[PDB]
Amino acid sequence: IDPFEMAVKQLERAAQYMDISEEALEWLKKPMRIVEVSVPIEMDDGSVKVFTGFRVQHNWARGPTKGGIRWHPAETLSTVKALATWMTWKVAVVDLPYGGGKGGIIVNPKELSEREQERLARAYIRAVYDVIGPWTDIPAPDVYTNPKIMGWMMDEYETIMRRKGPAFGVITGKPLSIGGSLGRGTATAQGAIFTIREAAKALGIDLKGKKIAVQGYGNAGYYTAKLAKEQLGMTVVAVSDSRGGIYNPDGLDPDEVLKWKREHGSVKDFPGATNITNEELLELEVDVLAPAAIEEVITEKNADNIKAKIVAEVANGPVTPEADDILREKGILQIPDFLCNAGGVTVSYFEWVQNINGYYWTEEEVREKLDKKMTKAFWEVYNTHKDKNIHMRDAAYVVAVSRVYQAMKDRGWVKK
Ligand SMILES: NC(=O)c1ccc[n+]([C@@H]2O[C@H](COP(=O)([O-])OP(=O)(O)OC[C@H]3O[C@@H](n4cnc5c(N)ncnc54)[C@H](OP(=O)(O)O)[C@@H]3O)[C@@H](O)[C@H]2O)c1
Repeated sequence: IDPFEMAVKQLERAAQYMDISEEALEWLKKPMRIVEVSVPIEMDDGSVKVFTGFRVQHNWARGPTKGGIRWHPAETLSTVKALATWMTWKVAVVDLPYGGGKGGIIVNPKELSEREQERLARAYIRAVYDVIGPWTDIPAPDVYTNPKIMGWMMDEYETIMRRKGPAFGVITGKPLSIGGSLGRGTATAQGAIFTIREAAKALGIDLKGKKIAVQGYGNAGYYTAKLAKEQLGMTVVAVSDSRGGIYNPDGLDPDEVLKWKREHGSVKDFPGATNITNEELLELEVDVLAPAAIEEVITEKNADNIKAKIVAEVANGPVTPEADDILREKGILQIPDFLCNAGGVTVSYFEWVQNINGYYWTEEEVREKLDKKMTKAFWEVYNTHKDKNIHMRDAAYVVAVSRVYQAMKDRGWVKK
């Protein structure tokens, strides 16, 4: 439907800037495997309710597919397919031995108890075992899922497999007690910080004391601001939640901001900070802007008023292509949406390697490897940007699709 068709259109506009055969493009349009299963569970009242589960493996040319699991009641097969297609490019732009995967269940978990959630996870694993595995398909954290759900899923997969192989490696995002890896919580934020640092280095901007404006103050936004001020030493001037936002030229420490949000339910009315809306934060003149909220915050209506030199979009496409072009012609170095939030998938890959090899790393080693991976990926995208005279998002799409197409050619899937 709409999401899958929009993803296909994105793939088309990406391909029309690179030399790819038509048959390979057609192969990339259609995902390899779609698995729609019935997930039966018994509720606390004793009645048996069955939900609809989707597992979409878009491609596995580069390696075993990787993909998050979303227990959203509005999840659709088209949405899962589009998300798997996006995951393919997200894992390809970072040079991981992964294909694109995605999972979901049509269910609202707000009405499910802990026992019901455990039963749902266990039954979903029982249903999708034959099309997943450590070397076939790796489920991952996503919207409305917490690491305890993945703990239950890994337990069920280990029970079914009879512990023949590396069960811990079947899924990622597991609790640190069993097969977990450090830096999982700050993964996306740390990747965003590394991308911002690389963008500043490319532009020659020294970030000591510079200005960062972050829209959306979830866990990802708070970690982004905190790690920015810690490593990059930048001055946070404005942070906003889903309700409102605050502004302070002096500098905001995210610790007390998160404390205020936890106490009063929002970051509004911060001591010494002027209360402003999302639009004022977006239009605020800063050195770098980071949208970490619900997607489609920057559109062609409000693109010409953006003044930040670097835009790092953490969310899944919060800036429209028209706004992308407007920012590009304004001399603003943007960051692709799937490139910025690729820290989470990179750290999930790290955890998968830790589980597969049976050796677990420390915070420092994971951070250094993530730094290297993000630096290399961003530099590759920037080199493609400079050479092809195209957009950052288009450059990342070209890199990802070129890698996937080369993998398909090497496997013999496509002869041209
Ligand atoms: N996405 C992720 O990967 C992620 C994110 C955060 C944490 N974690 C992991 O999970 C652990 C933290 O636990 P959690 O995030 O699963 O949440 P949790 O500790 O399971 O939260 C307990 C639940 O009870 C409610 N609650 C909490 N305090 C309460 C109080 N004082 N009075 C009444 N109700 C209360 C909350 O409802 P409300 O939700 O309505 O407040 C919450 O959903 C951490 O160790 C971390 O590693 C993972």
